Amino acid sequence: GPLKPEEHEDILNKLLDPELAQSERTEALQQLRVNYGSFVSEYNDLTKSHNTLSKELDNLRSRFGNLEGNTSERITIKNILQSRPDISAEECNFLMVEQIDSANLTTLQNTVKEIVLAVGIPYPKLRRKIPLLAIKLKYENIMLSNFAQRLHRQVYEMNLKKFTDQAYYDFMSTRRMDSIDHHLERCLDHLYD
Amino acid sequence: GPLKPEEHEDILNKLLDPELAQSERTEALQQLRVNYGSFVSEYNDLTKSHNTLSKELDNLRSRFGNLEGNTSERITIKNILQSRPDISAEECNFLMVEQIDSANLTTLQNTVKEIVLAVGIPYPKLRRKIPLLAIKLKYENIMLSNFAQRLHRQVYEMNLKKFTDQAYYDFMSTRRMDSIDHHLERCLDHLYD
Repeated sequence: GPLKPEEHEDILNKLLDPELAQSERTEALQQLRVNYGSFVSEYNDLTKSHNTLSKELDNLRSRFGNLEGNTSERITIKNILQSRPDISAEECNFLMVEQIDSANLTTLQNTVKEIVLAVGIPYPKLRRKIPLLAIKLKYENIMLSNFAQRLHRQVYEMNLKKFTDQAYYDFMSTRRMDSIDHHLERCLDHLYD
Repeated sequence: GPLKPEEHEDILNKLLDPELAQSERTEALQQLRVNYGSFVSEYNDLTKSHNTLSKELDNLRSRFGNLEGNTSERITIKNILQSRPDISAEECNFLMVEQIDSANLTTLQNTVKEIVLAVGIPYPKLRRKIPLLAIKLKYENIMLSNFAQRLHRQVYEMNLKKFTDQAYYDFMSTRRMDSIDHHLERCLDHLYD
C-alpha cells in the first residue's frame, strides 16, 4: 500500500540532496508520483465503503424502527394499575405480564395467530372484543354452569371438568375443533327431564 | 484538505526543473511534506470512522435479529391448513391471519398483555391453554346456554345477548371486571323455580 510517513520522508530527504544524480531525482519523483496515485485511490475506495456502510446503517435503523413500532405507547404495569383499578401488582406479577416484553416478534405473531384461530374473531377486531371474552369466560360460563350445577345437585354435582379434559383429549388426538363430542351436551339432556 | 492529484503533480513538475532556486526546492518539498501528513491524518480518521460504523452495524444486526426471532418457525396459512384440517383458506382470510404479519412489536405486546389480563392465565402458559379457551367458548358456553334456553322456553327465550351487552356497558363505565352485576345471574334464579 501507500508509503509510511517515515518512507515518504526519506524520499523527500533524498531529493533535498544537492549532489543527487539527475536519473536519481526523476526516479524519486516517480516513486512520489506512483505512491500518491495509490494513496488517493485507497482513500476514495475507503470513502465509498464508508458511505455504503452509512446507507446500510440508515435502512437498518428505519427497518428496526418500524418493526419495533412506537415505544411510547407500550402498556406498562404502571399504566395497567392506573387504568384498571381492579388489578393489583400481585396479579400482574402472577400473570407474568412483564415477561411479554422479552418475547420476540415471531413468538408474539404465533401467539396472536393462535388466539384469533381459537376465538374466531378477526385480528383487526380482536383488542376491541377482548372485554367480551373476559365476560363470557369469567361470568356467563360460571353462572351458566352454576345453574346447571345447582339443578344437577337437587336431582342427585356434574363433573364439568372431566368433560373439559375429555374434549381437550379429543381435540389433541383429532386437531379438529369441529368434531369434538362434548359429553356435557349428553348429560345436560339427561338433566333436561 | 489534501492536494488534488493535479496540484500534487504540479509540485513534482516544479521539482524536476533544473534551474529551480534552492529555497524554491526546499519550499516545494515542504509543501509535499505538510500535505502528506494531512492526507495520512484524514485517512486514519476515515479508517476509525469506517470501523466505528462497522461496530454499530454489527450490533444493529444482532439487536434486530433477536427481536425478530427465528423467521423459520413463523406459522403460515400453509402450516395452519396442514396442521388444522378443520380450518379453510376462507376462514384464514376472514380472520385476517396474514395481517398479524404487518403488526409491530409494540402492538403485539399490547395485544398479548390484554389477552393475559382478560383470561387470567400466566403468559408462559398461554399458548398451551389456548385450546381450553376455544372449548369454553365454542362448546361449553353454547351447550350451557342452550340448556338454560330450552328450559326457559318451556317455562314461557332469554335475551342472553341483552345481558352481555349490559355487562360490557358496566365494564366500560367502571373499568372493573370485579363488580359487573351480570343480570344473567338474576334471571337464572328466577328460572331456578
